[PDB]
Parts: sequence; structure tokens; C-alpha cells
Amino acid sequence: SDFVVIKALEDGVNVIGLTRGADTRFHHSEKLDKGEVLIAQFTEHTSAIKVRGKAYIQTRHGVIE
Amino acid sequence: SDFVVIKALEDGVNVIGLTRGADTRFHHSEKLDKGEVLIAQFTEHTSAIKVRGKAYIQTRHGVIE
Amino acid sequence: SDFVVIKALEDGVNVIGLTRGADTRFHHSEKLDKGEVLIAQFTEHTSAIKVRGKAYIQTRHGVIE
Amino acid sequence: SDFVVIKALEDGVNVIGLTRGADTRFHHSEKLDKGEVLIAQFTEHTSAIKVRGKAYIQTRHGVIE
Amino acid sequence: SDFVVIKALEDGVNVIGLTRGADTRFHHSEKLDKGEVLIAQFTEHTSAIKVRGKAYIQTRHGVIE
Amino acid sequence: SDFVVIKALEDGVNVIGLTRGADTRFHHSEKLDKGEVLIAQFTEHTSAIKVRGKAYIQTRHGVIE
Amino acid sequence: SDFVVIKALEDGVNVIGLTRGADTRFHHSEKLDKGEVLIAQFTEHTSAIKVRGKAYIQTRHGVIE
Amino acid sequence: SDFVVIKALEDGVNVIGLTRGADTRFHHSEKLDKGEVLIAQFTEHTSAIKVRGKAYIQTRHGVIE
Amino acid sequence: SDFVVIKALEDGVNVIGLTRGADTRFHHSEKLDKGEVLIAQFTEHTSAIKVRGKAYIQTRHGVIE
Amino acid sequence: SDFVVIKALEDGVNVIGLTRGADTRFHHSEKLDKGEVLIAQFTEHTSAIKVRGKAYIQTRHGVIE
Amino acid sequence: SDFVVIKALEDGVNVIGLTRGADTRFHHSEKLDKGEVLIAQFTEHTSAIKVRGKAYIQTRHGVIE
Amino acid sequence: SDFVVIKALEDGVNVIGLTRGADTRFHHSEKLDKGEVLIAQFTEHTSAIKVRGKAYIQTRHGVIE
Ligand SMILES: N[C@@H](Cc1c[nH]c2ccccc12)C(=O)O
Ligand SMILES: N[C@@H](Cc1c[nH]c2ccccc12)C(=O)O
Ligand SMILES: N[C@@H](Cc1c[nH]c2ccccc12)C(=O)O
Ligand SMILES: N[C@@H](Cc1c[nH]c2ccccc12)C(=O)O
Ligand SMILES: N[C@@H](Cc1c[nH]c2ccccc12)C(=O)O
Ligand SMILES: N[C@@H](Cc1c[nH]c2ccccc12)C(=O)O
Ligand SMILES: N[C@@H](Cc1c[nH]c2ccccc12)C(=O)O
Ligand SMILES: N[C@@H](Cc1c[nH]c2ccccc12)C(=O)O
Ligand SMILES: N[C@@H](Cc1c[nH]c2ccccc12)C(=O)O
Ligand SMILES: N[C@@H](Cc1c[nH]c2ccccc12)C(=O)O
Ligand SMILES: N[C@@H](Cc1c[nH]c2ccccc12)C(=O)O
Ligand SMILES: N[C@@H](Cc1c[nH]c2ccccc12)C(=O)O
Repeated sequence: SDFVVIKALEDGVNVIGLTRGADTRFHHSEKLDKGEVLIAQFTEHTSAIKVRGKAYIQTRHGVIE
Repeated sequence: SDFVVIKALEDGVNVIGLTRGADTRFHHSEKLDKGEVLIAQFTEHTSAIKVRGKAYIQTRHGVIE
Repeated sequence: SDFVVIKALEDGVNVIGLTRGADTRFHHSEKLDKGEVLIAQFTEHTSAIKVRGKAYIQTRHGVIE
Repeated sequence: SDFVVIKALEDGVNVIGLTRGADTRFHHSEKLDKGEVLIAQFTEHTSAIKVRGKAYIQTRHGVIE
Repeated sequence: SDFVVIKALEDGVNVIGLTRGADTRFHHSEKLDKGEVLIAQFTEHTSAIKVRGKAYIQTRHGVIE
Repeated sequence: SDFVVIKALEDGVNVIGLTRGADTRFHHSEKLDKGEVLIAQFTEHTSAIKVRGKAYIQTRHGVIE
Repeated sequence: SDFVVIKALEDGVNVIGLTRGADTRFHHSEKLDKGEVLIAQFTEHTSAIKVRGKAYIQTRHGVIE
Repeated sequence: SDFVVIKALEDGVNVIGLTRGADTRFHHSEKLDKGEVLIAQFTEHTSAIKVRGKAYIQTRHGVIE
Repeated sequence: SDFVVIKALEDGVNVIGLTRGADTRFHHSEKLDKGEVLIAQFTEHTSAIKVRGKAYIQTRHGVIE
Repeated sequence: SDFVVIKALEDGVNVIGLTRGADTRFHHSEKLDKGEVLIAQFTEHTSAIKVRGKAYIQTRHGVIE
Repeated sequence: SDFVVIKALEDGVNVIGLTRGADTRFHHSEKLDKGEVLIAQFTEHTSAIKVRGKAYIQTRHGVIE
Repeated sequence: SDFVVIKALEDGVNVIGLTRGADTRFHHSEKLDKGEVLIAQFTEHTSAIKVRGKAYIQTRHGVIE
């Protein structure tokens, strides 16, 4: 499965997993402080990922700066 | 499954998931504030995605803005 | 499955799904207003997609405008 | 399955599906007026596609102008 | 399955499908007027395609004219 | 399955299918007149193809003339 | 399965595995001192990886520093 | 299955199929006169191909001139 | 399965295999003298590899030193 | 299965097939005259090929002469 | 399965196979004298390979000199 | 399966097959005299290949000499 790389560029960045299925809700919010990184897959339970806060992101489709 | 990357360039960008199957209706609306990102897959339940609001988008076919 | 990216360049763009199978009818018309984007897969129920109105389109085979 | 992209360059363009199987006949004719686009797959029921009228076409093998 | 793109450069171009199997005979003749295009697959029933008339052809191996 | 493209450069070109199996015989001879094109697969019944006469040939391994 | 390469650029770097499944908790924290490298897969039990501390990271999508 | 392209550059070229299996013998010799082409697969019954006489050959590994 | 190449640049480089599964602990420590190389796979039993000591490392994602 | 192309540059080039399995012995010797070519697969019965005599050889790894 | 190429650059080079499984031990040491080459796969029984002594090594990830 | 190409550059080159399995012994030594070529697969019975004597070797990972 595909994954995304998220580096926080400030404190309090939020990486949020949305549930896979007919129901869509937030199931987890991971806090990243400045400089911390989360490398997160799409999975059986996560089919969309939301990022709140200033972050540098890499995916297969390129960079978000 | 393929995914799309949506960066909101204004508050209130709406990412709308349309139901897979014989019938087509929206099943989820996810709102993004300016600078927020949604990385969203096509899934068993979502076979089309509509984006309303000023956004920067990446897919396998490149950039749409 | 393949997907197409359609950005409306004017109000009232229509993205129309044609039924997969022996019969061919329109099963859904998605109206896009100017600047809205639809990212739509080919699916069990949709084997052809018609676009009416001024639009910018990306597929695996390139850009249409 | 492969698909083709057809943009009408004049009114009254006709995209015609030919039946898959031992029998070959037209099963559907889709009319495109100037500037309209059809993105159409090969399918269980369609193994050849005929285009009548002035059109710009993209397939995996390139462009017809 | 592979497909071929045939653009007629004169009226009456004939695209001829030859039967798959131990026996070989034509099972279908599709005529194209000048400027018309046929996009045709190899299939369960068609294992060779003959083109008669002045035409521009694309296949996986490139252009034949 | 692989296919070959044969364009006759003179009248009376012969494209001959050889039988797949322990035995090898000619099962079909397709006559091409000048400018005609045959696009022919390897198949359950054809494992070698012989061409007699002046022709332009494309395969996956390049051009023969 | 995909893997990530993490080189600690200071003492006390923490590479944290998050549990695969409906629930998300930290199941392991691997402490890296300066110059140590961890090469870690995504696995049945780990579907997201968090990195705290100054580190140089390689994944399939590029370098993070 | 792989195939080879053989063009005779003189009369009396011989393309010979060797039997697949524990037994190795010639099962077929196809005569090519100057300019004639044989496009021949490896098959259930042919696991080596011998060419006698002046010929131009293409395979996946390049050209023999 | 992927593998990593580790060249020790000093005596006593430690290549440490971490257990695949719900639990994480080291199951093997392999020491390398200066100039020695270990080429090590990810496996049923090893889902993360830790390297301690000055080393030159190659993986699919490039060089880490 | 892979194949090799062997062009003899002298009379009496010997292409020798070695048996697949626990035991290794030659099971077939095919002789080539100057200019003759053998295109030979690896097979159920042949897992190594020895060439004796001056020859030009192509394989997936390039040219050996 | 992947393989590695090891050329000894001095006498007494040691290529050592480590056992696949929960248990890790040396199961074989192959001695290479100057200029000798071992081409060795990863296998059911070998999931890590250790090289002692001055050697030139090629793997899919590049060269160790 | 992968294969290697070995050209002897002197008389008495030895290409030695090592047994696949828990045990490792030499099961075959193929002597090559100067200029002879052996093209040898990895197989059910051979999981490592040793070369003694001056030789030119090609594998998927490049050339050894
Ligand atoms: N529960 C939704 C989540 C989702 C994925 N992609 C989306 C795009 C738009 C809206 C919601 C989604 C699903 O699995 O389909
Ligand atoms: N329910 C439709 C949604 C859809 C996907 N692609 C489309 C293209 C056009 C219109 C609707 C659609 C389907 O699954 O097929
Ligand atoms: N119902 C048709 C729709 C279609 C797909 N491709 C086409 C091309 C031409 C005409 C119709 C079509 C089918 O599934 O086959
Ligand atoms: N019914 C035919 C349609 C067709 C496909 N490709 C063709 C080429 C030539 C003529 C007819 C065809 C088939 O499925 O085989
Ligand atoms: N009936 C033949 C048609 C054919 C395909 N390729 C050919 C090449 C030569 C002659 C005939 C053919 C077959 O299926 O095999
Ligand atoms: N009947 C033969 C035809 C053939 C294919 N490739 C060949 C090469 C040489 C001679 C004959 C052949 C076969 O199926 O194997
Ligand atoms: N338990 C979650 C962990 C996870 C993976 N990717 C994520 C993205 C965001 C939040 C949590 C996650 C899962 O397996 O799905
Ligand atoms: N009957 C042999 C033919 C063959 C293929 N490749 C070869 C190489 C050398 C000698 C004989 C062969 C086989 O199937 O294995
Ligand atoms: N036992 C863990 C080991 C592991 C792999 N990748 C990791 C990343 C972070 C922490 C631990 C790990 C697992 O198999 O999942
Ligand atoms: N009978 C041996 C032949 C062989 C293949 N590759 C080799 C390399 C070295 C020595 C012998 C071989 C086998 O099938 O395994
Ligand atoms: N027995 C171990 C050997 C091993 C492979 N890769 C490793 C990395 C580090 C330590 C040991 C290993 C295993 O199969 O998993
Ligand atoms: N019998 C061993 C042979 C072997 C393969 N690769 C090796 C590397 C090192 C030592 C021995 C080997 C095996 O099949 O695994």
C-alpha cells in the first residue's frame, strides 16, 4: 500500500486518519511538533489522511511545500 | 488504489466523495481550511471525487489548479 | 481502474456517466460550475464518460482542452 | 481496459460502438456537438469504436488530428 | 487485448476481420469514409485484420501508411 | 499475444500461416495486393508466419524491408 | 513491503511504530544515538512510523532532513 | 512466447526447428528464398531454431547481420 | 524480499536484527570487522535492521553513510 | 524462458546442452558451420549451454565474442 | 531470488552463509583465493551473506570496491 | 531464472556448481578451455556458482574480469 511522508514545519501539526468504508469519521489524530516526521500508510482502516498545520509532504505524486 | 492530493488555498474547500455503484450521490463532504491537505483514495465506497473551492491538486496525471 | 480529471472552465459543465453493459443510457449527470474539479473513475457501472461545456481534461493519454 | 478520448471539432460527430462477439453490428451511436468530449472504454459489449465527423482523438498509440 | 487505429484517407476503406481458429475467413467488413476512424481490438473472434484502401494506421509497433 | 504488421509493396504478396503443434504445414495463405495491410497475431493455430513478396514489416523487434 | 531508512543526526532520536488496525497506539520506541541507522519495514503490526529528533530519512518518495 | 524474425539474403536459406524435450532432433525445415521472411515463435514443440544460409535476423537481444 | 548491504568502516560494527511481529526485540547481533560486508535480507523473522558503528550502507533507496 | 543467440564464425562450432537436474552431463551436441546461427532456449531439459569454437553470442546480458 | 557477485582480491577471502529462520548461525564458509569468483543466491537456507577479506562485490544496489 | 555467462580466458577454468539446500557441496565442475563459453542458470540444484581461473563474466549486475 501507498504511504505518505509528513514533516511538521511548526508545532501542533495534526495528521488525521479517516475511516475506510461507508462511514467516514476521524479515528486517530497524531500530533507532530516542529521537525517531527510521520510516515503513514493507507490501510484497511485508513483510506484518507488529513493534515492540519504547516507541513512538508511527499507522496508518489510529488511534493507539497 | 489510486489517490489524489488536495491542498486548500482558501478556507472552506469542500472535498466530496461520490458513491460507487448504480446510484450516484454524495456520501461525505470533508472541508479543508487554507493550507490544509487531504490525501484521499478511491475506494470500495468512493468512485468519484468532486472538489469545490480554490485548491492545488495532484494526481497520477499531474497537477490541476 | 483508470480515472479522468475534469476541471470546469465555465458554469454549467456536465459530466455524464454512460451505463456499462449491452444497453447504453445516461445514468448520472454531474453539473460543475466554473473552477470545480471532478476526478472520476471508470467503474462497474460507468464505461464511458461524456463532457459538455468548456473544460480542461486530463487522462492517461494526455490533456484535452 | 483501454479507452479512447474523442473531442468533436464540429457538430454532429458520431461515436459508434460495435458489438463484441461473432456478430458485429452497431449497438449505440453517441452524438457529439462541437467541443464535446467522449471518453470511452473497450468493454464486454464493445470491441470496436467507429468515429464519423471531424474529431481529435487520443489513444495509447498516439493522436489522430 | 491490443488494438489498432485506422483513419481512412479515401472513401470506401475496408477493414476486414479474419476469424480466430483453425479456419480463416472474413467474418466482417467495416467500410470507412474519408476522415472516419475505426479503433478495433483483437478479440476472441478476430485474430487478424486486413485493411484495403488508402489509410493511416497506428499500432503498438508505430505508424503504417 | 504478439502481432505483426505487413504492408504489401507489390501485388501478389503472400502471408502464410504455419500450424502450431508437432506437425508444420501451411493452413492459410492470405494474398495482399499492393498497399494492403495485414495485422496478424500469433494464435492457438498459428506459431510461425511466412511472407513472400516485397513487403514492409513491423514487429516488436523492429522493421524489416 | 516498503521500508524506510533513518539515520540519527543527534543522540536520543526515537523511531516509533504505530499499530496497524482499527486502534492506533505506540507499540515500540527504538532509541537511536547519533550516527546509528534503523532500516524498518511496514509490516503486519506497523502501518505508520513516527520519528522524533534530528534525523536523515530515505524512503521511496525521496529524502527528508 | 518469444519469436525471431529471419529474412533470407540469398536463395535456399533453411530455418530448422529442433524438438523440445529430452530428445533433440529436427522436426521441420522451412526453405526461404531471397528476400522471403519467416517470423517464428518458440513453442511447445520448438525450443531451438537453426538458420543455415545468409540471413538477416532480429530477436529481443538484437540483430544478426 | 529486499536486502541491505553493510560495509564496516571500523572494527565491531554491529548489525542487529529486530523481530517481526507484535513484539519487538533484537534476536541476532552480527559483528563486522573493518572492511567486512554483510548482505542481509528482510525475512519472516527480521522486519527491521539496526546498524551501530561506522559503516557504508546501500539499499534500494541509495547510499547511507 | 531466456534464450541465447549463437552465430558460428568457423566450421564445427559446437553448442552443447547440459542436463537440468541433480546430475550434469551433455545430452545434445549441435554443430554449426561458419555463418550458421542457433537460437536456443533454456528449457525443462537444458539448464546450461556450453559453446566451443569461435562464435558471436548474444544474451540478455549483452554480447560475448 | 536475488544474487550477489563476489570477486576475491586477495587469498583467503571467506564468503559465509547465515541460516534463514529464527536461528541465525553460519552454515557454510566458502574460501576464495585471489581472483576467484562466487556468484551466490539468497535461498530457502541462506538469508544473509557475510564476506571477510578484500573483495569486489556487485549486487542490485551497486558495487562495493 | 537468472543465468551467468562465463568465457574462459585461459585453459583449465573451472565453473563449479554448489548444491541448493541445507548442505553445501560441489556437485559438478565444468572445465573450460581458453575461449569456451558456459551460459549457466541458477536452478533447483544449483544456488551458487564458483569460478576458478581467468575468466570474463557477465551477469545481470554487470561484468567481472
Ligand atoms: N470512508 C470513505 C473515506 C474516503 C476516501 N476517499 C474519499 C474521498 C472523498 C470523501 C471521503 C473519502 C471511503 O472509504 O470511501
Ligand atoms: N456511481 C457512479 C459514480 C461515477 C464514477 N464515475 C463516474 C463518471 C460519471 C458519472 C458518475 C460516475 C459509479 O460508480 O459508476
Ligand atoms: N454500454 C456500452 C457503453 C460504451 C462503452 N464504450 C463505448 C463506445 C461506443 C459506444 C458505447 C460505448 C458498453 O459498456 O460497452
Ligand atoms: N464482433 C467483432 C468486432 C470487431 C473487433 N475488431 C474487429 C476488426 C475487424 C472487424 C470486426 C472487428 C469482434 O468482437 O471480433
Ligand atoms: N484463423 C487464423 C488467422 C490468422 C491469425 N494470424 C495469421 C497469420 C497468417 C495466416 C492466418 C492467420 C488463426 O487464428 O490462427
Ligand atoms: N509446428 C511448429 C511451427 C514452428 C514454430 N516455430 C518454428 C521454428 C522452426 C520451424 C518450425 C516452427 C511449432 O508449433 O513448433
Ligand atoms: N491504526 C492505523 C494507523 C495509521 C496508518 N495510517 C494512518 C494515517 C493517519 C492516522 C493513523 C494511521 C491504521 O492501521 O490505519
Ligand atoms: N530438446 C532440447 C533442445 C534444446 C534447447 N536448447 C538447447 C541448447 C543446447 C542443446 C539443445 C537444446 C531441449 O528442449 O532442451
Ligand atoms: N516487531 C515490529 C518491528 C518493526 C518493524 N518496523 C518498525 C518500525 C517501528 C518500530 C518497530 C518496527 C514489526 O514487525 O512491526
Ligand atoms: N544439472 C545442473 C546443471 C547446471 C546448471 N547451472 C550450473 C552451474 C554450475 C554447474 C552445473 C550447472 C543443474 O541443473 O543445476
Ligand atoms: N536468521 C535470520 C538471519 C538474518 C537475515 N537478515 C538479518 C539481519 C540482521 C540479523 C540477522 C538476519 C533471518 O532469517 O531473519
Ligand atoms: N546450500 C546453500 C548454498 C548457498 C547459496 N548461497 C550461499 C551463500 C553463502 C554460502 C552458501 C550459499 C543454499 O542453498 O543456501
